[PDB]
Amino acid sequence: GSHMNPPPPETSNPNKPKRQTNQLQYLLRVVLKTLWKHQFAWPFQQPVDAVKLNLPDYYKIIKTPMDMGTIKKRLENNYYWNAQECIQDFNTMFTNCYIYNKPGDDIVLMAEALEKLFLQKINELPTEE
Ligand SMILES: COCc1cc(Br)ccn1
Repeated sequence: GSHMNPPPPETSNPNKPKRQTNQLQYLLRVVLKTLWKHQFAWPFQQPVDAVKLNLPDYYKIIKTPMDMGTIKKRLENNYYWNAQECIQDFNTMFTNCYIYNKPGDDIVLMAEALEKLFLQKINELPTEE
């Protein structure tokens, strides 16, 4: 896209170790699946396009961007070594929203709804087998 947006987070790297775990399978089949189809998921299904949204300071403030499109690709392409890495990506996505936006802004209410679902699902993350 635009040269004024950064490249997205890495979703491919042969030098990085990778594994399938039952927890990562749950993150794809249960967690990502549940959040992706939520009424409020759409702003989080791709990187923030700061050019299109006229947010020229976005990537001045948000230096660790993350979105569910990136996470989806990381899960489908087995990028992760463990669940913690993926959980951290979800948390980064939520916290970016809370840092950039005003409390009670629509995008924050949307993020908070997804995070509440997220937490419910992560509380049932299975024991690693
Ligand atoms: C104006 O809101 C900035 C913003 C937009 C999106 Br899409 C996600 C997070 N933060």
